[PDB]
Amino acid sequence: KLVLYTLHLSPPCRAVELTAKALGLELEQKNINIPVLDDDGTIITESHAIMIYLVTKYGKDDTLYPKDPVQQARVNAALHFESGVLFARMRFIFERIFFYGKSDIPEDRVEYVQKSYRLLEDTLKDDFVAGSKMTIADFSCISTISSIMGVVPLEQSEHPRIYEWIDRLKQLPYYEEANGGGGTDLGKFVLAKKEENAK
Amino acid sequence: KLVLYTLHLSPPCRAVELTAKALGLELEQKNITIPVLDDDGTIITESHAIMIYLVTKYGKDDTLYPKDPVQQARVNAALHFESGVLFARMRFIFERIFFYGKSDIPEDRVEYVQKSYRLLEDTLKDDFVAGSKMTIADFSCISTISSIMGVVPLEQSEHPRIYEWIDRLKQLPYYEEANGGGGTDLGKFVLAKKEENAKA
Repeated sequence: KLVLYTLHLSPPCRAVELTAKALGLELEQKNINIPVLDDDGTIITESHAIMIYLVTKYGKDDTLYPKDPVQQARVNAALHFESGVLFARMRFIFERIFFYGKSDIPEDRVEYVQKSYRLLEDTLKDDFVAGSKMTIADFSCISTISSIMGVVPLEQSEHPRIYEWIDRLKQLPYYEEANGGGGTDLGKFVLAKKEENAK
Repeated sequence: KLVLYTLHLSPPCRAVELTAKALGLELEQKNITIPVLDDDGTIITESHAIMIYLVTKYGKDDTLYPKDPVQQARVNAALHFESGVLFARMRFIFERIFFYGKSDIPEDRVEYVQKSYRLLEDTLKDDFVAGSKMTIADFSCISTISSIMGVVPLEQSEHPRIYEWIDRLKQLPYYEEANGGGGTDLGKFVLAKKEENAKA
């Protein structure tokens, strides 16, 4: 069976949890002593690689990660947008607060994230980030957005496509448990730590 | 035929060129979010997705991108290492110099890049980034490293594995044309731009 070494506050861990639930898989989650998957002794690391692996090994169809090279290319592109832009820019803010005891968020880092929101809005021409169907790229993207939006405000009037997209994902029965709670809490924890650092 | 809208200075563009050369493919490059591949009407975008697409369509074996889910997972992880860590941290530095007229590189961004160097050194337990065999993840990582190492010094004594891996890649007949020249020139262009910015 599938063991996940994980922290629920962690966005890439939640991206995997979302994936495991969409595949109908049960995850035994373990705290560290991320994410790291133990599939029967075989160790898989890095959230995107894990998600691809899980769909490849355990998907009964390929809707979450297509076999067709062209369709698959669009999901792959979206996965790298998440790692290269969405996650990278959030981490640029969070790390300074979490590990280096800083209390300020530099203005240009807020702006870098605000720009990533506009890029995301632009990609949401269809209902989901890689096209008309929901894929693991949506899981990767929402695990990050649901965390950072509690820190760098994501304006409803300026991002209608993103809120519709979030509302779609919130219609998944497993959304709140696999992702929503943890992402909301990660935002609150960043804000609490930011304030604590200044004391 | 394969058409690539591209800029040779761009790391993700060079990662694709290395891939095309390794597959024995010819590319028609057009000067322009890049690169964009036009494969007989089929439009693929984003370098990692292009690379996987090309190996999938035109690969004669699965060396560059394995069919084995576990091995493929190692390559996938290294690809996202390149996108989320190496490239992103390079961009945090270059954008400031290119678009905002800055001449300094903040100390924390330098260390951020040097930390990515340590992580890469750590992953090179075998000869290549995803193991003992060369893959498109090597092409992705080297396209970025060959550019940033000209700006944020990568010390030999502290990164022997990186210098060994680089020397291995330099043994590829197509390395210098597809990547080496453009990565070195991007680095020099960054330094030149940085100096110019400080001059009133």
